[PDB]
Amino acid sequence: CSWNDVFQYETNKVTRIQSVNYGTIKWILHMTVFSYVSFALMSDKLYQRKEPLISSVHTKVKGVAEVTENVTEGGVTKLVHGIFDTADYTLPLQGNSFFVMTNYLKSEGQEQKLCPEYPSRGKQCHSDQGCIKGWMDPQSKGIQTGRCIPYDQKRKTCEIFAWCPAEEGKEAPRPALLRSAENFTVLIKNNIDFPGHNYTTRNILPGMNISCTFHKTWNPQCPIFRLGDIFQEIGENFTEVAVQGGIMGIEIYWDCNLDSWSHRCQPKYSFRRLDDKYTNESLFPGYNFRYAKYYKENGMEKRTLIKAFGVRFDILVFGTGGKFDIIQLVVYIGSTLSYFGLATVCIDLIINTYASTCCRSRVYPSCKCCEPCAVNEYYYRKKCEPIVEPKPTLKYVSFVDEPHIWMVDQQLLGKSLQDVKGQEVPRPQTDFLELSRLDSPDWCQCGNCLPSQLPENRRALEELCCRRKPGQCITTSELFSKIVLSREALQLLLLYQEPLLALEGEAINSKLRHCAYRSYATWRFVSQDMADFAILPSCCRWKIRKEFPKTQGQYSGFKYPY
Amino acid sequence: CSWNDVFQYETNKVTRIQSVNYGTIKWILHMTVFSYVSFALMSDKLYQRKEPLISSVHTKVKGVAEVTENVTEGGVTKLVHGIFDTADYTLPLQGNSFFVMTNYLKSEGQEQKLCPEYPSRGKQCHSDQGCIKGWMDPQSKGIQTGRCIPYDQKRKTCEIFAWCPAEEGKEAPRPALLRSAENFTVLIKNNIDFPGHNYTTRNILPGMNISCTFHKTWNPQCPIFRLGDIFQEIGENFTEVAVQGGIMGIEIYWDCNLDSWSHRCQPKYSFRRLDDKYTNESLFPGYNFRYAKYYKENGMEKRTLIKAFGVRFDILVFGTGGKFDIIQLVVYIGSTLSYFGLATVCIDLIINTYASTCCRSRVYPSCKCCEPCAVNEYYYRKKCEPIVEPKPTLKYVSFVDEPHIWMVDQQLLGKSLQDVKGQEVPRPQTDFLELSRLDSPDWCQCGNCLPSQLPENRRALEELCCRRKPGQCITTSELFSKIVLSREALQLLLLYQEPLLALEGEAINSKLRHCAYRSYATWRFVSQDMADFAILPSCCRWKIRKEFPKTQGQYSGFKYPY
Amino acid sequence: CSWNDVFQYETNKVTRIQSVNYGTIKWILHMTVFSYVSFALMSDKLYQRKEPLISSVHTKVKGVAEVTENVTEGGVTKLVHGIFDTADYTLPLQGNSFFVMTNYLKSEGQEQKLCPEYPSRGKQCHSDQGCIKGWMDPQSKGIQTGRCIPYDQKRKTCEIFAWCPAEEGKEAPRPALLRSAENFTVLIKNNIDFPGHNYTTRNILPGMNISCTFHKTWNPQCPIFRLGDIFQEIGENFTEVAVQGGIMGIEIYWDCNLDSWSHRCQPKYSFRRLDDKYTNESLFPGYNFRYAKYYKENGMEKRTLIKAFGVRFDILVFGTGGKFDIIQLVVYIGSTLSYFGLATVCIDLIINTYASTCCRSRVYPSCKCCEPCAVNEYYYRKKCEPIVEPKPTLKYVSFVDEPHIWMVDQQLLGKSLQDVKGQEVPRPQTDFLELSRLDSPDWCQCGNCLPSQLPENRRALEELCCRRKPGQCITTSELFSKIVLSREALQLLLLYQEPLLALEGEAINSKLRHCAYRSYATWRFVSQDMADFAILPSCCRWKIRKEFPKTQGQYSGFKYPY
Ligand SMILES: Nc1ncnc2c1ncn2[C@@H]1O[C@H](COP(=O)(O)OP(=O)(O)OP(=O)(O)O)[C@@H](O)[C@H]1O
Ligand SMILES: Nc1ncnc2c1ncn2[C@@H]1O[C@H](COP(=O)(O)OP(=O)(O)OP(=O)(O)O)[C@@H](O)[C@H]1O
Ligand SMILES: Nc1ncnc2c1ncn2[C@@H]1O[C@H](COP(=O)(O)OP(=O)(O)OP(=O)(O)O)[C@@H](O)[C@H]1O
Ligand SMILES: *[C@@H]1O[C@H](CO)[C@@H](O[C@@H]2O[C@H](CO)[C@@H](O)[C@H](O)[C@H]2NC(C)=O)[C@H](O)[C@H]1NC(C)=O
Ligand SMILES: *[C@@H]1O[C@H](CO)[C@@H](O[C@@H]2O[C@H](CO)[C@@H](O)[C@H](O)[C@H]2NC(C)=O)[C@H](O)[C@H]1NC(C)=O
Ligand SMILES: *[C@@H]1O[C@H](CO)[C@@H](O[C@@H]2O[C@H](CO)[C@@H](O)[C@H](O)[C@H]2NC(C)=O)[C@H](O)[C@H]1NC(C)=O
Ligand SMILES: Nc1nc2c(ncn2[C@@H]2O[C@H](COP(=O)(O)OP(=O)(O)O)[C@@H](O)[C@H]2O)c(=O)[nH]1
Ligand SMILES: Nc1nc2c(ncn2[C@@H]2O[C@H](COP(=O)(O)OP(=O)(O)O)[C@@H](O)[C@H]2O)c(=O)[nH]1
Ligand SMILES: Nc1nc2c(ncn2[C@@H]2O[C@H](COP(=O)(O)OP(=O)(O)O)[C@@H](O)[C@H]2O)c(=O)[nH]1
Ligand SMILES: *C(=O)CCCCCCCCCCCCCCC
Ligand SMILES: *C(=O)CCCCCCCCCCCCCCC
Ligand SMILES: *C(=O)CCCCCCCCCCCCCCC
Ligand SMILES: *[C@@H]1O[C@H](CO)[C@@H](O)[C@H](O)[C@H]1NC(C)=O
Ligand SMILES: *[C@@H]1O[C@H](CO)[C@@H](O)[C@H](O)[C@H]1NC(C)=O
Ligand SMILES: *[C@@H]1O[C@H](CO)[C@@H](O)[C@H](O)[C@H]1NC(C)=O
Ligand SMILES: [Zn+2]
Ligand SMILES: [Zn+2]
Ligand SMILES: [Zn+2]
Ligand SMILES: [Zn+2]
Ligand SMILES: [Zn+2]
Ligand SMILES: [Zn+2]
Repeated sequence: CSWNDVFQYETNKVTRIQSVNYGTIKWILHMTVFSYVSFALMSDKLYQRKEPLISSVHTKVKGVAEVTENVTEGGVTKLVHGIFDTADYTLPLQGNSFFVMTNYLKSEGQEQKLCPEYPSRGKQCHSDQGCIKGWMDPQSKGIQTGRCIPYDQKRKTCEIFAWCPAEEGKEAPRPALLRSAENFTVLIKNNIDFPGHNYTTRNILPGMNISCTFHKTWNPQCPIFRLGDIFQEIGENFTEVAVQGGIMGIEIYWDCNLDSWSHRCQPKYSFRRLDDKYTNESLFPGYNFRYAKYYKENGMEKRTLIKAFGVRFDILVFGTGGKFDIIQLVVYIGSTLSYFGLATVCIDLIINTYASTCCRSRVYPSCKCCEPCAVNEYYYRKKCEPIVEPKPTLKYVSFVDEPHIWMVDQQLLGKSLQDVKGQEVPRPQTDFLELSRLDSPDWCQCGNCLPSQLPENRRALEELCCRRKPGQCITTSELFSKIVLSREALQLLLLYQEPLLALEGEAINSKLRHCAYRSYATWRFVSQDMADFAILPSCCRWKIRKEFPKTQGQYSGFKYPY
Repeated sequence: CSWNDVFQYETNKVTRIQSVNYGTIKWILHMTVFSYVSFALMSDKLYQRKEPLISSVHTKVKGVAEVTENVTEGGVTKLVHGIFDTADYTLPLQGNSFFVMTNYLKSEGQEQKLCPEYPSRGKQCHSDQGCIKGWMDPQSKGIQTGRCIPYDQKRKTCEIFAWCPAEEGKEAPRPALLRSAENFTVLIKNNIDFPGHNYTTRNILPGMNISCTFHKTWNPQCPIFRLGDIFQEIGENFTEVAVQGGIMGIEIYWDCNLDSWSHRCQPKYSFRRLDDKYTNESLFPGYNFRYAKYYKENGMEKRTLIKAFGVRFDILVFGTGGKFDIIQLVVYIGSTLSYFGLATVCIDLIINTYASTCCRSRVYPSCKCCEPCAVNEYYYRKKCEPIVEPKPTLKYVSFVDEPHIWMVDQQLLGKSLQDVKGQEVPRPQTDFLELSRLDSPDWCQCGNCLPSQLPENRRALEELCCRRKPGQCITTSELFSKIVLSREALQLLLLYQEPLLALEGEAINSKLRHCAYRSYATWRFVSQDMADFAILPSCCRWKIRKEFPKTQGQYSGFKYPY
Repeated sequence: CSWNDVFQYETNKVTRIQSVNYGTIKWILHMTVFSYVSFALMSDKLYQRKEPLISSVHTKVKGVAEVTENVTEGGVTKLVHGIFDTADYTLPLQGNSFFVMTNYLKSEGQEQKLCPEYPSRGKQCHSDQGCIKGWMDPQSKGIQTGRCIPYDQKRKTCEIFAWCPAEEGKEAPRPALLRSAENFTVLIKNNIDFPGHNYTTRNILPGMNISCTFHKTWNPQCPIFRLGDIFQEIGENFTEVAVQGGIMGIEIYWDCNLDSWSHRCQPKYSFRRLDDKYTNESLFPGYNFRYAKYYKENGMEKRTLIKAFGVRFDILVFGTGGKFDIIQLVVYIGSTLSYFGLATVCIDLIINTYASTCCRSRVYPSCKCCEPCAVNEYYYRKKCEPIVEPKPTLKYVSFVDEPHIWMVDQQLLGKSLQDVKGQEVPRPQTDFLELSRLDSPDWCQCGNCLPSQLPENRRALEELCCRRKPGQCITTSELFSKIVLSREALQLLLLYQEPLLALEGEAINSKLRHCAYRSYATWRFVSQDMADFAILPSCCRWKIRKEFPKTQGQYSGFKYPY
């Protein structure tokens, strides 16, 4: 590795075509790609740096309801009138989610003692020996005891040490008690912060009347909601959900750009139902949970249990805030360049397809409209230089009677040449700038061939004739003796390379002979690549040998050039 | 398709330039790109596979406070001394967030009954008929009834069935009761898990003194905090926030690499305020909520209601853990390759710009410093081979008096040729390796042109002259008769392709005549691509025709080659 | 900017190689890349648009337990038998997480008053002057007062205004009270929604027996779990965790494709422990908290405090739903194209490596197996066209005695030429299609050189000789006088370009002389690029000058061509 090898810059080589069709196609594709990427950049705001948000939600529910119920306690039933305020139908969860009671089922006066279990469907027992001591299972309000007692006249149930009077499995009461909760109100206060952009805002703005209510079109940016409207917008019925509660969800979409020329950051409110739309025959249809209020009277602990059915609103906050940024632009321009190669790849594909040489056969005479596209063939000739790898089996042969050249890339295995065939190939056209300057063996149709002198193993390659059919030989013409066998022209060609060589040298003869071989190939096999592997016939070879003979040893043959 | 077509590998063709400037530019750009990508890989740790974390947080607040307040109950007021412990100013939320009370406002002795409403601002009523029965609205503590009663001497308000004595709307008491909460302490225990890397850890380490407090510099990794310092770090005031509570937020950043040579995983604590910086005249400035304690005495249900103002800390855990991975390296090396094309594209752009041929006119003589950059023009000649598509309208004309060639890609519409002009173009230089080998019509300035014999529609194309101005003809020279009209040289050129054709053939004459046309084009239009579409003048054409005449039919004209 | 310069389409230029090895390598690499991308597309389902989920969880725990404990109140101890039901060991959290009590430690009969503090380890005090009034610290149940009192006979402690009888710091009681909670049951109801795909579903399906239990293999899709099995699957022990509680975690993985031909969406349940694996000597091992139950009797407020140790389950729901989408396919096909260049880059690298020209020296004779790979050199000759930039220092020299050409890109600084050396370079081969056509100064070894006439500063460049060693001159041959000094051939070469120039012109001589210089270069420096910068010796120069002399002024020298 030398210093001169470090400064070498390597550059691709191209060809330029002046055509209206390809130019129009190229510019159309470039313009539409530019339009697409610009539209995407302007729509999606890819020039902006986007960042997620940090949210904080606070909720306040308001409303009152009345209830009238035949309540039981100590075996005494009586109609009681009660009121439910905010502190009674809500629990202090203090988060994004909040709860609202719509129906309840309570049992009061409970105290820890022995009592019979309420006989449910299939829990009857009229045998004191059937029960088992200290056995617990789900759907059981207590621990079982070996004894037995009657729950009522003509009723027999197992004893249990638990809270008594034990709660009895009841379905939810329909119509609900707190169906009036369809008229309650909510207030949702959301503060959102983009830290990276250093922006903070809130859904509430100055001047809003607090006696407002959210409507989809009338008053959209009023954070106060009505619990009936949330179900009305979707199509659900609150009076049916109240009996067996169900989960609801609110979504607050924040999408805005923190640019001075376009600064609108407002929340969009949406609603969704997360629970399954349950019906009769469903398995687990309702949302419910139990909770107790403890107390004591006359030195004895007691509780009041409440199974509460009610909705649950799961607030969901998601968004992204964008602001102008310069590096994202550069990142996008870096990506567009790969897309910009469509015209190049498409037009190259069109050329390579239309230069197949099969279209001239059938599709062109059939259609009769795509004729001038044959022009593309010319482009291929000015774009693709086809070659072939050199190998010892590579040979070329030309016959004067035929117009084309025959390549041979196969071993002989003793067979005589010109009896084996190979893929045809056409000869190239001569550079006209220089052209303007001006008895016998069985395998010879020429009559003038000679047998080979090489060994019996390698001589079959030398078996050849100038003409494949009989009638004429190449060496009988005059151009042959003018070009090849002219000693003066060959001496001139040798002087053109080495002008100071001596013409009286003894070993000069062979030198001339070598040139004569090339002087044949260039006549027939024009290309130097095709001429290095060309093989002369026997007649021309032995003519040249008799004009330029060797005496010391036997003649050699086709030596591999490398 | 063919088998020989499947093994064909297609390779791009390039040119190699030995220049110090381009080499230095190339290597500079390569080195700086390498430096940038290596710096990015080392800084961002892109060689690592990253994974998010799974967190579990637990909190414990500790501290005590005293309160002295004139409490009311049953119309009896008296000064009472009370204590607030951990179980009193907190609620069992059991999550990431937790709550602390800083101010309260309570009403005790409530019972469900009829009572008057407390007259708020604008809720006075001195008319029994004005009220409506069975009406509910927000900001109302109960259901209204048609009756009316006096709340006090000289006071008249509406009756309601609700909890009595009904709570009266008051502002938050200032100074706050639990301002002492600025000295309470917190303990935060966070456990994090990276499942994919299988790494579990915790913020607490062995040996930390439990009698520590968080400081930004003194003792950073002490998870115990002080509620006053959290506000003091930001610049807030706890005494002003205690009156109307506000939300606070703690952030715990985990960023660490699970590599054996670099293993430091420690949390970073940060603070932020999620609520708005509220002040006077704001609408909804305070965090608060209501909760109730139920009980009963002498067989009657009662409750104690508490409107609580306090802060709410929202703990936020975000992080990512990285560990060494081999495939990410490969993915990054795969991406660098597209970036590495900067030198190529930039230098090619420089060449294409400096080879515009306009710089030689104005900018070079003006600046007088970018002269040697004209060298780049040569590179263009060795890089871009320009061509033109063949079409029937395509024609080339050359006049001996002018030095350049005239292209014509436009229809004639009956106009005589050489009266219409087209874009100039220079002739290519001859391959010197071969060059070293050695009355009249109105539209002719040459005096030797002849009229055309083609039809009247298509003959105007043949109208031409050798010279555009008068004075001389081409056929008067000697090189003309040496090259074209020499029967021997043309016969030799025919033998060079088909050495066995007979010179006695009657149809050979026309053959020779065809060659003569090419022998003119190659003399003037050197390139074969240009020579195939060249057009001879009339004088030379008819000279060639008289030397090689036809008798059977009329002569044809310029046939399209393909 | 011309119009014709807008329709110019630029196309890369290539060379096509016919080789079995490179074709096989190309197709192998293409097929394996195709296989890889297809396998990735089928495995990762990249043909689908994926979307995250929106989840809603609801829990219900069931089970009962009994406790027998020597409970204390008012200095009276007695054995008490209690029961714990669903409302007694759970708290209404109503979220993803839920809590279960496994151990408790309670203190009842508390009332706000003055009492002594329980003497802990190191909190003794036998001196009334040591205490301080109005001092609060953590680990203290109340505010300290200056007075002192005895907690018991032979015990002295500080007085405090707080809840009395004050709770005493105790360790967790082992064995736990609610170890029976290993046999409780849970029910988890999860509803998921994919909005974009518009698909709602639930883990529960019709027909499941509600008397089921989750098993990893037997009954996987039974959402009922047993709290002992959750620990048993991992390897933990519930009885050891129940004393000092710890956090557990459930994970629900939804991975499914919403395609009609493949529609299976079922949850996978997994378990994990989020808390640390704690043992003896650890610092903060347990999850616990405190909560109180308030009441009043005989007109006096009271509370019962409970320190609860228990587990906390943190349900975690993550997943992604996929459905078929057409644009993602196009996006993937767009990405594969960059990958497809492997064969091209690899084979070009192989060619550029094997064409280094160093392999022929050492590695080939050593290995003796990679000989035919030398063939690749030929490809390089058909691919890379090496050139050199023109500059005023660039010169070329050739000596007939040597076979190669010497490049010189260095300033002389007054030194005589042919005494300075430069990098060698071989001469290119002649186009054989045209080749078939047919006293003295100190620094001259030729004997025929002349001194220079240029100024003393610039004449050293002209100092040169044809032969580097003595014995022969070039101008003594016959080819020299046949090519260069032949007035007729030069006149013909001039007529070949400008056929109408007059041979009687006085200024024609110099013209011929100029041509003679070129007629030397093409003889020795075959390329036109190398010939434009070639420099003649003195002997040939002055021979040409004597055959074509100038009389008016002194002869100039080598002028820069551009
Ligand atoms: N769901 C709600 N529906 C209607 N009005 C509400 C609602 N929630 C709060 N408000 C009213 O809007 C205003 C803002 O409530 P905010 O909590 O900020 O003040 P407040 O004095 O603490 O409320 P409160 O009436 O409970 O004392 C109050 O006048 C309040 O009466
Ligand atoms: N905010 C806090 N400030 C100061 N010390 C604390 C705080 N929280 C907990 N601790 C102390 O740090 C240690 C760890 O608390 P941990 O809950 O693990 O044990 P503990 O004995 O159950 O707590 P305790 O009985 O005091 O309620 C305890 O000694 C505890 O007193
Ligand atoms: N952990 C659980 N273990 C066993 N069974 C349960 C469990 N949770 C609920 N169930 C049973 O499965 C069914 C579904 O419970 P669901 O809440 O939907 O109805 P429910 O009548 O309100 O339940 P219950 O009144 O017994 O509390 C019920 O029969 C219920 O008894
Ligand atoms: C919405 O569903 C509720 C059920 O909760 C419907 O309530 C019934 O309405 C019909 C009127 O068609 C009355 O005849 C019934 O008396 C109502 N049920 C009860 C229990 O009172 C309600 O009708 C539905 N919405 C509308 C607009 O009808
Ligand atoms: C922080 O804000 C509080 C208000 O809550 C300030 O409290 C007052 O401090 C001034 C001293 O400048 C006293 O004169 C007032 O008596 C304080 N207010 C009350 C109600 O007592 C406090 O001053 C502020 N911080 C500092 C350092 O002054
Ligand atoms: C799981 O851990 C528990 C500890 O909570 C072990 O309980 C002990 O089990 C051994 C049996 O090897 C008994 O001798 C002890 O009496 C048990 N401890 C108590 C307090 O009763 C339990 O053994 C462990 N699991 C197994 C399978 O042994
Ligand atoms: N293309 C081609 N080259 C040949 C042929 N015959 C000989 N050559 C070359 O000519 C040389 C051998 O010629 P030859 O008559 O045997 O003389 P020798 O070397 O003294 O035996 C070698 O350099 C061969 O490469 C032929 O038939 N075709
Ligand atoms: N480039 C060029 N080719 C010509 C011109 N004239 C004739 N040719 C070719 O010469 C042939 C016609 O020659 P022509 O004298 O008409 O003989 P004809 O074919 O017997 O009528 C055709 O192959 C033409 O393509 C010309 O003016 N310029
Ligand atoms: N490559 C090369 N070109 C030369 C050389 N000498 C002269 N030229 C060219 O020939 C012209 C000068 O020839 P010269 O004998 O000085 O005649 P002058 O122009 O009347 O002075 C210029 O155009 C030179 O570029 C030489 O030695 N080598
Ligand atoms: C001549 O030899 C016949 C041409 C053979 C080349 C065939 C090229 C086929 C190209 C098809 C590509 C279509 C575009 C598909 C994009 C997804
Ligand atoms: C000769 O014909 C004049 C040259 C015309 C080509 C002009 C090319 C302009 C290229 C500008 C590119 C600047 C870099 C922009 C990167 C974002
Ligand atoms: C001839 O002058 C010698 C050839 C010099 C070229 C050396 C090219 C080395 C290429 C190494 C690339 C290996 C693959 C690495 C992939 C990560
Ligand atoms: C605000 O709107 C409400 C409801 O629409 C109505 O009372 C009135 O238009 C406004 N009230 C006040 C107080 O501004
Ligand atoms: C630990 O630090 C604390 C507070 O700084 C101090 O009491 C002492 O330096 C250490 N205490 C113990 C018990 O190690
Ligand atoms: C369902 O399964 C349970 C438990 O395996 C068992 O009682 C029985 O196989 C089925 N019971 C019912 C009621 O379908
Ligand atoms: Zn023969
Ligand atoms: Zn023959
Ligand atoms: Zn004329
Ligand atoms: Zn003329
Ligand atoms: Zn000399
Ligand atoms: Zn000499």
